[PDB]
Amino acid sequence: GNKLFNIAQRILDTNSVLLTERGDHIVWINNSWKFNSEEPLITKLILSIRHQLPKEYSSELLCPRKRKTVEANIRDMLVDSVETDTYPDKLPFKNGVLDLVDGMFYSGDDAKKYTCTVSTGFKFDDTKFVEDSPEMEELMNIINDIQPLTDENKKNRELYEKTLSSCLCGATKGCLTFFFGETATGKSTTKRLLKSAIGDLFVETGQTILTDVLDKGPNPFIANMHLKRSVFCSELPDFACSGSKKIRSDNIKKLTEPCVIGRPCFSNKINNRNHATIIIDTNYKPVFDRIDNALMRRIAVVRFRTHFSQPSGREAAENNDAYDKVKLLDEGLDGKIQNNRYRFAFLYLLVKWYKKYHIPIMKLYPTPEEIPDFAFYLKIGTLLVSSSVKHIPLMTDLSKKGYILYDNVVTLPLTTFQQKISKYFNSRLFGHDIESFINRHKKFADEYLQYIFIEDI
Amino acid sequence: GNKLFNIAQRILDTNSVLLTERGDHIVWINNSWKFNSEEPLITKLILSIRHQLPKEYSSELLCPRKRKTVEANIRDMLVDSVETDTYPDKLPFKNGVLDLVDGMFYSGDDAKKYTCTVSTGFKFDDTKFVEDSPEMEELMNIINDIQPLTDENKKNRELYEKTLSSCLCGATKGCLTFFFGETATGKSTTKRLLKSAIGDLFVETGQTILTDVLDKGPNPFIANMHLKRSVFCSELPDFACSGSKKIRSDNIKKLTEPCVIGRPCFSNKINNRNHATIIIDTNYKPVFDRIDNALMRRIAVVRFRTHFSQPSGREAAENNDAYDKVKLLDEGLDGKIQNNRYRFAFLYLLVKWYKKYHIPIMKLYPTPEEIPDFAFYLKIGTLLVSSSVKHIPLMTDLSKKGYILYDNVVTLPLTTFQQKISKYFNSRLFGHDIESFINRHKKFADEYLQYIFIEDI
Amino acid sequence: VETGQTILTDVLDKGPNPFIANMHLKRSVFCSELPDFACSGSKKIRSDNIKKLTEPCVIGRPCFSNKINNRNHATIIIDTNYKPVFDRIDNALMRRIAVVRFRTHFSQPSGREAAENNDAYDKVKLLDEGLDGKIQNNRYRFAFLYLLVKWYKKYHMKLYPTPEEIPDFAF
DNA sequence: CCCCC
Ligand SMILES: Nc1ncnc2c1ncn2[C@@H]1O[C@H](COP(=O)(O)OP(=O)(O)NP(=O)(O)O)[C@@H](O)[C@H]1O
Ligand SMILES: Nc1ncnc2c1ncn2[C@@H]1O[C@H](COP(=O)(O)OP(=O)(O)NP(=O)(O)O)[C@@H](O)[C@H]1O
Ligand SMILES: [Mg+2]
Ligand SMILES: [Mg+2]
Repeated sequence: GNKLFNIAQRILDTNSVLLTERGDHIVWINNSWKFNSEEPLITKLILSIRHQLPKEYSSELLCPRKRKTVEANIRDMLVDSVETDTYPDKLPFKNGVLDLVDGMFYSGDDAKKYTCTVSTGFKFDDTKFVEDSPEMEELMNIINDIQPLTDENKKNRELYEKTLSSCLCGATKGCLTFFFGETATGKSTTKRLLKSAIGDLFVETGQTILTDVLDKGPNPFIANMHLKRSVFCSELPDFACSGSKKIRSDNIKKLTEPCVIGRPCFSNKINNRNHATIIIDTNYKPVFDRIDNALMRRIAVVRFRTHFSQPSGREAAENNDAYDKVKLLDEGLDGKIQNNRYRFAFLYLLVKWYKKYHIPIMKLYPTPEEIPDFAFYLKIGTLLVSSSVKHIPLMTDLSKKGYILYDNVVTLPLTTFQQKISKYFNSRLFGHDIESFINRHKKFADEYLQYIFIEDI
Repeated sequence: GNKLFNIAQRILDTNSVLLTERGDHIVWINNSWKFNSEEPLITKLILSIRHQLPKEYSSELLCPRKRKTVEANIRDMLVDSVETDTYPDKLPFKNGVLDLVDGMFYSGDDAKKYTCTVSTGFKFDDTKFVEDSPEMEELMNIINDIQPLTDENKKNRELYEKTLSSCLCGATKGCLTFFFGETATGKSTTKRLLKSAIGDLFVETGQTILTDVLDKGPNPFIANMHLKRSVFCSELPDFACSGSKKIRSDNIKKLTEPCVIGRPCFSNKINNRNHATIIIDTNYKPVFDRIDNALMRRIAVVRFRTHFSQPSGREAAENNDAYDKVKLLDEGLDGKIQNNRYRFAFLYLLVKWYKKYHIPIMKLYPTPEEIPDFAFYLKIGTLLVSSSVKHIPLMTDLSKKGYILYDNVVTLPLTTFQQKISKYFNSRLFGHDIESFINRHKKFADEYLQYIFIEDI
Repeated sequence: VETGQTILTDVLDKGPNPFIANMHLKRSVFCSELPDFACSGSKKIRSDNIKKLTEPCVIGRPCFSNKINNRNHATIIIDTNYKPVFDRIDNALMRRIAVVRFRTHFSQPSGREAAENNDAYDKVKLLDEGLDGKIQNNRYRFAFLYLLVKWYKKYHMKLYPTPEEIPDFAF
């Protein structure tokens, strides 16, 4: 009774082909879920699975025509969709899934339950996923060189560890991180170590995702981040020189959301799932077009302060205040990392840090005090208090301080506000910021401002 | 004779395949109407419906080639189009349709009468659609935190509810709503809750639909809005720092019409039905290039004024006038909502609000007062009116007031008009607006304005 | 179909524009709610578009199309309250214009006395509220069609210029 | 379609 339909029915009963909500067909081959939009892999699954069927059914699947017929039947059978990539604490490899909470490695049907449609791209080797090894010792020395274990670097080192370990989580993070340092401090070394450790879950993009409009037309540079767990942007075009495009704060806000809008070439899929830790490597501090409390909530900075130099340039490097430590450059490290020598040692370190910093919830917090741009605003937040009903009685002496009440609200005229605020910031140094604050928060009635200096109280 | 033609005739008689006005082919599979432009579903329907046909006819449908022949017959037989999505009070699910007027869930042929070709994408559960539940108390607490039940917030809160309930109606709305507030006020929480509640009827788009030419070319960002009952745009590139493209009033007007123009890749359907409540998440009020009563009549604003902060930054949050209340941030809420914990509780709340605000006709009303960009024009309503032929005798005092009789109609000079305007408002903060108004109302005979102030009478 | 005032102040070729393209075989077009020209500082009425739009063909790219020529059958009527002052006055606009005069006043009883004294309004009547309700019912559909057919038969055909009807065409 | 413009 239509042998080929029966074969398709059995293959469907195995649950090895699924239809996803984006319209892709994912197949379970070699202990991983795979898909290829440009070329479906269903006939590959049919050929591979021919060994699990009766003897008479297997001999039909050696003809490509019959495999195509079975594929047509399977495509007509799949009507409903499924959801994929819903477990944030599972690390998919090419031959199984690693449980980050437990540490157990699963294969076969154990790994199949988590419909992880992405993977590192390499096989998990449990012989190399060990704590004691010469590779581990070399990597420990390298890491302690890049981020020393001193008391002045404790917070910075902890933030470094937490940011690197968050690249294993399949969830949406609320902060973008800047690896900030001078030249030859180990930022690219860390980037390449992470890329080696996490394989295909890592991606590099261009700066257009920070300075251009994401929707526009086709944009693979934003559609390629779909389901990635780490996104790297490098070589910030510093903006001290005139004409440089600033970073769009709305781009930051859009990149911090669970879904990002953008499509590739020849595609109608306009929304991409955002699971990525976004890191920007820079020698210069960022400059944004507009500054507000929404942006100051999504920025963290890690600093690199160890210089690796040739013997000729060491002495001068010792007289630079951008460095706290000067070491000798090792010319064989780049090739060693390019060969994936520290892949599993760094993976073990990342898993250990994930355990360490995953008190029930792992959350990335901002560091607004590390950005000079924000400085002014922070200082303002420590100087002024919004006028409230509790300040009405204080008017008794507020008049002696220059305060004039109006509509039951304490206010200070523009001239008085300028006189009082010139005592905290240099007019030339903080001209644009002070003017912007005045314009943004100035009232009218002759201009008024609803703020009281904490010192007067 | 011609068994396959007879099978196609029977399938056509079942009424499970229809041709829409745009030319879509909609099929009825698994208790829902479905269409996939770039992936026809007629052969899936043939395979699924083979069971209703006689015994001899069903065995022929196991061959993909025979199914393709039957599909060719069926689509040659379909000459007349039908009307779809004409009931705005039916909510379609993956297994039936819910009546919003009464609250009865239909399945099978009962749901088939309403040709609802879109659905939430998930199955309606009767057990979880309950008024009392542990999740309902948490949802009520969250919603009350975001929009407190206080007199000062009464009216605003209602608008909130109304807008949210309007996401259930399958009709065209005449307003665009702006969710306005400072950072960490619950706007994105509300958006995620609504997305969870209404599934696939919710869509997210880019800001291009607000600041670009809708015609252009193949536009998936507009083609994806077809038959959607909720469209969200986020992160307006505000204009505090001037230099960004403004919102086009032409797009605002095109987005309130029953039909929109936009076509996907590899498809020819430039016509999309507009059922969507359009909501914009912003930290800054909008600014448009042109202001006119046509644009001023389709804008509404909802305020968010509750701050959720960590204990470290709470005290400062208590001295900001942008917040009426400060709460404690919960780090588990995001993951709870992302896992669809409050899907059915929020659906029940939305249905209750729909019943409450759907007295015979539900309508969305603009709130032009909130927008400051519209402020000056509004003052013109109380500033001056257009003189009629009834202001002849008044000129007896008009000469005393400054106006000079001319053409038997009250009129004012340019300098006199400027002097009179100076009384209502100061040109220091509105001088450019005064100049624009003078140019707009300029009349030349040596230019005079035939406008009468209300106070003048 | 009705058209706005954008066409009278914008170029045709430009980029993606559906308004001009949808004119294909469309049998009428009215520019309504005109941007009164008395507003100094606003762009004046362009005459190049007036001359071009009357051509037997229409040049312009329909959205998501690849043809820049379309049939032009629409009858062009521009309805406004203010006099037209062309941006540039030449022989083309002088010989390619006309004017229709309306002097019927629909005024409410409250404002009838004030409205009647207006010189512009010659006959003043009481506004009929239900007429709009009768318009949407399409009750005057066949009657209007019959009247239009009668007028077309009686008048048949062309449109003569009215240089005197426009003040700016005086000098 | 994208590119191109
Ligand atoms: N212990 C060490 N750890 C890391 N890198 C080391 C170490 N010893 C030597 N190096 C090398 O010193 C150089 C450090 O610069 P590298 O990390 O490549 O770039 P960067 O300083 O991050 N970026 P840039 O400023 O643009 O040059 C590389 O050649 C490293 O391989
Ligand atoms: N009761 C509560 N109601 C709403 N959000 C809450 C509540 N308790 C904690 N939160 C959290 O507080 C945070 C507020 O952020 P969010 O909901 O995105 O606000 P927002 O106003 O959209 N922020 P922003 O884009 O910066 O202006 C989120 O982590 C919420 O989950
Ligand atoms: Mg480098
Ligand atoms: Mg938000």
